[PDB]
Amino acid sequence: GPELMNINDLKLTLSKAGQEHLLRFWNELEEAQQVELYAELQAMNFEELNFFFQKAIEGFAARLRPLPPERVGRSDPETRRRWEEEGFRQISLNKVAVLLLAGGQGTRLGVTYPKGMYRVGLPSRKTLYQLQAERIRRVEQLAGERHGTRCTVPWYVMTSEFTLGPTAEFFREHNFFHLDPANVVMFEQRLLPAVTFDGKVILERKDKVAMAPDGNGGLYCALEDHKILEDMERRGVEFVHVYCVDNILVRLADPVFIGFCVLQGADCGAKVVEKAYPEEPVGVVCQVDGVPQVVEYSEISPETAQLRASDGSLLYNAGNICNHFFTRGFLKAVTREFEPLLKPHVAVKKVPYVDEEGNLVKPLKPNGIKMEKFVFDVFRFAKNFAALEVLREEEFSPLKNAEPADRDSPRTARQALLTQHYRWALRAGARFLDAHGAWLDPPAICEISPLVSYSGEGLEVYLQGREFQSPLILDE
Repeated sequence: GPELMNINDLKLTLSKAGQEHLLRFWNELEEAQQVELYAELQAMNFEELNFFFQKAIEGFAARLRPLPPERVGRSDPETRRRWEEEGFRQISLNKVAVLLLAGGQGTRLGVTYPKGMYRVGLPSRKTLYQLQAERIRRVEQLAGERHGTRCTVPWYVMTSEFTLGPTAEFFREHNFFHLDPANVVMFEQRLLPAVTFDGKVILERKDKVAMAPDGNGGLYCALEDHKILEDMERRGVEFVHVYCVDNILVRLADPVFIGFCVLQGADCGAKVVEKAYPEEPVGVVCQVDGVPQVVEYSEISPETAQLRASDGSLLYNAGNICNHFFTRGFLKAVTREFEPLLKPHVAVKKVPYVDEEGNLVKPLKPNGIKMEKFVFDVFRFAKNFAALEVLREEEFSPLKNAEPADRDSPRTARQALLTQHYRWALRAGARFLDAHGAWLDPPAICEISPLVSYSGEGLEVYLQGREFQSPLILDE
């Protein structure tokens, strides 16, 4: 079909919304460039936009106490046994799903293809998407044989426009990492325009609104916009482990995490790790106004993160690692009764823009903002919030920067995982060898397919009592 467009109605609307400015390149551009921008403007809603913006502006603190012992858990193979067990019992029954947050958090990755496809340089030459899928295959097998019939954890993948196409094509040509594509469900959140300090949407060039996804907290309208909580209701999925696409060490569908959050009776739970240093970029979990939720370190006043506890630990040592537990009942609650209440958070950015004659200049002081909704906002509404302190070195190593120079980089994503599996091999009966025998970047390269092991387990059969010369690669 052709290409119909009422531009009188457009200017009208835009004059009302006060955004006439978005049309000043219009008679400086060609018909294809012109059809694009229309559909895009037409897409938006400027009264709800001017609304979230207001909501944003209106979003500007001694009521904080740390988290107690009460809502915080932390190796006693008498209860870890339970959690690992009771968790596992849920997987086997199919009341566990995952949910991948692969939408476009941060930019400083190879600005082309989605984060989850990034090749950290593993000996397996594997991308993060892979490691995630194989982890789910491994968490399945472990619960199926521990219980005696096959099972599944479906894989809701939340994407945006910026990532959907590529990732779906990566899954495609990769034969869905051997996962029955019935149980991997890509979907899509909305995008929000960047706006100036005045409220005016920005053109990132002659024909394009400066778009970017609306926060991973935009999960909730995605589930609302895609009947997802029904699809979970229609499989029996009662618990969903939400997680961020960038963690190379994620315990996808962590039985200890589920089992824990259940014995706790909590409707909604989260993983945390000791904040490394006071300025570390991790939101902290603690009660403001007596109610436990998360504040991102950037909203945390600086000189408070240095307060220490009576033993000398950080008073606000509990950084959230974007790894949460949600009962499908709590999801319904917030989609059908709380998303209105989620603040869109202002992030003051340098939005490359297109001037008044068109230079496409970028920065010269931050010039606009990106409103986002954060997934952990929904904690404020929790009815019984749980939280698990988890070992950083075992399950939190984010890929944020593209530069191996920097921390949180392929180099550190790499080394973290390679180091981890090295320790599994140690604890599992295996000693390593130099170029001249002996024993003791880690001393020895070793990577272990999640297929073969998920937390370090089931390795004795392969490794115990045997010596190996670097590297040792384990897959089937």
